[PDB]
Amino acid sequence: STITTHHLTVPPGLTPEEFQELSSSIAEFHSYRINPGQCSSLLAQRIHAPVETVWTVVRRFDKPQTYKHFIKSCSVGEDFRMTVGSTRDVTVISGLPAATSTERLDILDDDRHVTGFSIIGGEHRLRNYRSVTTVHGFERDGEIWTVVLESYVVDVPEGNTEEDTRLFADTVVKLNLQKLASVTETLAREA
Amino acid sequence: STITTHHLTVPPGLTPEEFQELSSSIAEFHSYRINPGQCSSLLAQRIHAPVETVWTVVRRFDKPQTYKHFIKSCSVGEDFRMTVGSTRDVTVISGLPAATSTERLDILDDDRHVTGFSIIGGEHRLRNYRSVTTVHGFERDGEIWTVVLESYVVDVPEGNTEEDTRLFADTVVKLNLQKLASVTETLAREA
Ligand SMILES: O=C(O)c1cccnc1
Ligand SMILES: O=C(O)c1cccnc1
Repeated sequence: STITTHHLTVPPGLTPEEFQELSSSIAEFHSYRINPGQCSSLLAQRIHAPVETVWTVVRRFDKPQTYKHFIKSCSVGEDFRMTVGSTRDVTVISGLPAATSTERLDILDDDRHVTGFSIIGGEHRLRNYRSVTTVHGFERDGEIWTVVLESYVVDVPEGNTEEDTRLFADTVVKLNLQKLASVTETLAREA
Repeated sequence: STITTHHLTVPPGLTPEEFQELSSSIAEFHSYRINPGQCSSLLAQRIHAPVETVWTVVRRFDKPQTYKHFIKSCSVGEDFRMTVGSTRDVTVISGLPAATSTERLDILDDDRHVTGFSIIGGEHRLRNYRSVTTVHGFERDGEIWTVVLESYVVDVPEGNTEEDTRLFADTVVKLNLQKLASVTETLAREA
């Protein structure tokens, strides 16, 4: 059992100067105690849009399809409210027969721009998956931009190397963060 | 048994005027006779780069990782030459235990900018997968751009709707074409 070290390495796609401004947030929100058989990763994405524009999309637990790829549909309860412990049923585009991943909302902090979720049923390739996404505003000489950080911890299935699990989860997260950027930059450029 | 009708519908992300310039090419290269239990799709991507810049990337059968997502590695023979009937072994990022998809190069026409491949082993979700990619130059008042068209035909696995198979294959193709655009536009803007 160890503690992750995401707060001591510059995540790809981030400047060292950006990283050093984010160190405390990475320690607070993007650290995990990991056991053997588990792996963890931290991904970053710079977005040329204001923080609240990005957050408004990131915080919509009931509409992951807005920025995530491979979502066929997302269903929530009839009296769903955006509250910790609530769940969503996501239908992922797998090439396999129709199914659903049940996901639990773990964190929602509208003041600090933190959210996170856990996969609690369905996707057997990501058993014990848990992620946290945070949104951060930057300013330099009157210019503003945003950085989104997303980390996860996950169990490595029996009969898989860590390096294959990480490579799948990283690719999904990185692609989703790219879509988040395009979606919110379009919104920023247009609105 | 029917003939696909990709040449009579405007593919998403294409203007009707672009489509009507491409009708003959869609009929020649992006038509398939499909049997029940099979589905087919045509995808388009506009790229702001010259045709040969895009083609140089599209034609590299031995380096699909340059524009495709989820590729861990690609291996070809020791005396591999870029010739029809040649194969490549691609390791796809599945979240599942390491494996390989064997893919056959079906077409290569450097004069008409046509290529295509078939999956001939591995990916059981895409049995009988076959695609064709063509690259087309456009000009308007001295401005030039490119359009890439990619179609496939594939068997729908037992225990799957067509709509789930198509949605997976379409998402993969569309995402790959997006990467192709970014890769080649970067190359065009920079070089
Ligand atoms: O955020 C998700 O839904 C996700 C991330 C990594 C892998 N699979 C799913
Ligand atoms: O082009 C590919 O490699 C591909 C396209 C669709 C689905 N799976 C793979």
